[PDB]
Amino acid sequence: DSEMAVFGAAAPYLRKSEKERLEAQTRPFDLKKDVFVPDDKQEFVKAKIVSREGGKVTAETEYGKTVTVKEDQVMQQNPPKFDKIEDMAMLTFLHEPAVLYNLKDRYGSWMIYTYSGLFCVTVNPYKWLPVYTPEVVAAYRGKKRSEAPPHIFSISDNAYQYMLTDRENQSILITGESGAGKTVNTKRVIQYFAVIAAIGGTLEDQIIQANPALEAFGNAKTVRNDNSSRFGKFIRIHFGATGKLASADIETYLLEKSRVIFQLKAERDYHIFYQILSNKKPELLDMLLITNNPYDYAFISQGETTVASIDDAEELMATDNAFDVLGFTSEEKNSMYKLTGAIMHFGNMKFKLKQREEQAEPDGTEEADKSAYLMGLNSADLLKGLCHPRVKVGNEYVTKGQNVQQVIYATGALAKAVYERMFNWMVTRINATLETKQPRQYFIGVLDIAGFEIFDFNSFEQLCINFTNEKLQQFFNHHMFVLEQEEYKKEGIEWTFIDFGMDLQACIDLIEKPMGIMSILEEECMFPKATDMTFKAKLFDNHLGKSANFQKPRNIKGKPEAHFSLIHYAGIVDYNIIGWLQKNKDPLNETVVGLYQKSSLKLLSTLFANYFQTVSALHRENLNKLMTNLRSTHPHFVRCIIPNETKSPGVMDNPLVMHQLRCNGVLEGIRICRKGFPNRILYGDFRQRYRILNPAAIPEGQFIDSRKGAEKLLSSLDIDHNQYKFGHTKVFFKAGLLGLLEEMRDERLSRIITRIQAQSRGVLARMEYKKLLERRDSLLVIQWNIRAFMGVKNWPWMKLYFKIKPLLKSAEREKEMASMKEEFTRLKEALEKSEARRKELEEKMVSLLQEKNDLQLQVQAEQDNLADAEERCDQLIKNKIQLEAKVKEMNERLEDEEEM
Amino acid sequence: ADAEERCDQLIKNKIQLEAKVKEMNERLEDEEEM
Ligand SMILES: Nc1ncnc2c1ncn2[C@@H]1O[C@H](COP(=O)(O)OP(=O)(O)O)[C@@H](O)[C@H]1O
Ligand SMILES: CC(C)n1c(=O)cc(N[C@@H](C)c2ccccc2)[nH]c1=O
Ligand SMILES: [Mg+2]
Repeated sequence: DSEMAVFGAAAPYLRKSEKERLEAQTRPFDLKKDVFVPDDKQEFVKAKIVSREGGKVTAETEYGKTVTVKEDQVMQQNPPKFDKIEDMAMLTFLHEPAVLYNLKDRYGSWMIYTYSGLFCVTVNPYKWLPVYTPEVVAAYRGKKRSEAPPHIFSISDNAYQYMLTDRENQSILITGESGAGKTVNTKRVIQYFAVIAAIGGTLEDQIIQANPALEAFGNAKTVRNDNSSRFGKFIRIHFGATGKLASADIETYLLEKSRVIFQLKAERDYHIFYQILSNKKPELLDMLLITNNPYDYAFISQGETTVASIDDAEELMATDNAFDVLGFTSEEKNSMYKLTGAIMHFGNMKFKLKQREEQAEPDGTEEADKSAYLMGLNSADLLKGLCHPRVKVGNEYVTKGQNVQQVIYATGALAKAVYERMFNWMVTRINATLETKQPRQYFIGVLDIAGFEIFDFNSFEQLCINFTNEKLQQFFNHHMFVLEQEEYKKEGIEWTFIDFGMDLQACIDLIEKPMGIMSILEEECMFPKATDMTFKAKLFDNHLGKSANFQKPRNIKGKPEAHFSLIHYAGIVDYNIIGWLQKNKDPLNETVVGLYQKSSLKLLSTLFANYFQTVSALHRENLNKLMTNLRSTHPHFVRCIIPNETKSPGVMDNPLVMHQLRCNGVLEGIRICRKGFPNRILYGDFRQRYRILNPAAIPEGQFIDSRKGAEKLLSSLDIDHNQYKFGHTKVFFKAGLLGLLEEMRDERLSRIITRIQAQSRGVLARMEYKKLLERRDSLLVIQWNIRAFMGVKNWPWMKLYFKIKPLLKSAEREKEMASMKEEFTRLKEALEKSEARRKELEEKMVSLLQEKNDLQLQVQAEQDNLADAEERCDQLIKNKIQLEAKVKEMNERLEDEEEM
Repeated sequence: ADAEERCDQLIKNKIQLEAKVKEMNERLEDEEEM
């Protein structure tokens, strides 16, 4: 149409044309004959029925195959009007393939976005499509979901509208497999709010750049994606009462610290490493005094280090610019690159065993003094601390000699813990900017907390990342199917609860519970005598045959040294248990970190200042905070779908996408959006809002009950009486009635308020153009006085005029009166405003401080109970390991005595 | 809730572990008698 031109050149990638709709109507089609049939290489395919054979069907396919099909495996083609629809809820015949071919015909035309009722499903284009042009964002401004073509920008507008209407916090929950676009879609949602506030900036830019700067440290090319991030992130975007952008808050859950020193074949270390090595800037290369060739540094160099798709010279330029805009000082940016460099050098330190003491001494002293020079330690006390760490025994410290293998492992642990703390500090500095100190009333939380991933080799953070997403999809299950459906029964609607069966809470409890995998790894890593093999024994014993998601591995590809596999929501992920306990505890040589605390490098001290609380437990508590923070928000979900393994753009593999829609439970979200009631409004808020539909049903001044008035008004609309229901405090609408009431409200308002707006445009234009007339008048007296000014200074008499009048009485008295009135007016206003503010604000402050101390006492009660539980568990687990050893020897002794 | 369930499962496991050592030390004494 004429209006779609606002979408510009992106329009062919957003909406099937009207000429295509008429063309579709020209298509030979028959509701009685056009059906889908299932197949191997394509999950579903278009076909035409040729015969009906009782409880059997035969049909022939678009690509010429013929197959016998059963009724439950055959399902209607929707008529050409409905094919490729914008919103899958509007489908006439609802089934999995109509979802697939709505996707495949849209994505076949590079229309990537579709809704599945209330929310969006996105199938990934590896091509950079124009659907994200910043002038396409403006086309979503206020364009409600029933009018707009599907896009992520529609969800962002919907969240901003529900924010302003319900006066409640919102959220946008971007989800999917790895490589689907969660990081880019997050960057687009943030771009949405940034450019929306940009037409109506420091925070606006900072929220966008807060992604790539954290990416370059956070992210590494993996086998599954060239730009897969390795840390969970939760953002809150805070808006003021006037709806403008106010603040933002970046919370990050766990960096994949293990990657810093170890990469499998075909995967990189974190991008910051190679982009500093592969460098356009020699100064970065020599200030680290690192070699330009990546290969000689053992820890980063293993795996694969050059990639088909990344201009690391520019990705370094990009990370540099991201810290420039985020306002990290040059000394901070350089120090964190120095720390990355030192973690590179730290693997190059060579240690040799003494001929008789089995103690590590450095032969490769050049690498150790290079490292110490960067971290601001000394070569000798660094080497002495590493080889001879100090441990406390009573009040005095004792010195222990380290093995060459265990000093290598300790240097790895120092590299990891310096990297991970440097990342969390960088986040804390981002959260220390990103604050324009403006008063806050609403926030919209955008989440990208992991891609699901399978590599051939998965480790501690591949458990963390897959689990952390797992919880976000179970949050989808709970919000759409539990929280939404319970509300209907609570309101007393004649509604029957339907079980969608989509539940995975057993597998989150499998990880999260005090008997889960992460609970085991935290209870085990306290014992200094624990080892990965017994961790494997206890881990298998606690879950095998006790969890539906825990199963023994097959190890068909060999490698059965120590494996387990966990069926996270989107499929298999196999895990390698090797090294996990050291990774969970992350024990640092206390002399070496005490020397770090003592460093000349202000960052390294700040990182280590103020060095039971394992990495598992800290991550866990952050993610539990996440869900508690998120339940106080109104969520919209975004399902990002990967189309194909091989990065082939525009190609769309049906088995991978359909399996993703299966694991994301999107078809159920269609069912519940069509069958259920997508929108409810409080009786007071709606009666007042849309009474405009029939003011004779709700006269002003006269007493009206909101429930009884709502009953009369809706009976007066003459709409199908089955499309609404009455609750105790909320009105209930179907999606057909909601949309019809929404549009009738918009039109009734349009007829009244456009007249009112015409008057408002009248006053706005009149008053502003009057101001332009006043500023014209001031311009006129300016140019007149400038003409007077030239006329005066070229006039020879000016010598009297200029000098005498400052001396004369007018400058003595008129200026005095001007200052007197200025001071008295400012006196009056400043006095009243400051007294008002203080009197109100002191009583508010004391009320909040009292509530702060009450909750503080609550925290004190918590810390008391947790300390009791800690001492109880510590004594129970220490006595278990002692007695368990005693029973092992008792049994072996009795076996010996029976053998006698 | 985490700390209480942790203590509760440690006590239950200790109960079963006590039953284990009860049977073991009994059988060791029986072997010493025989
Ligand atoms: N809608 C899209 N448009 C353009 N490129 C995309 C889109 N979705 C994914 N990609 C590409 O796929 C890769 C992964 O995107 P990303 O947002 O990082 O997802 P993930 O974080 O799951 O890897 C990137 O190279 C990105 O450019
Ligand atoms: C309970 C929940 C699903 N819900 C609703 O059911 C309706 C909401 N808002 C109504 C008031 C609205 C309609 C149209 C534009 C803005 C707001 N919000 C909501 O959050
Ligand atoms: Mg990502």
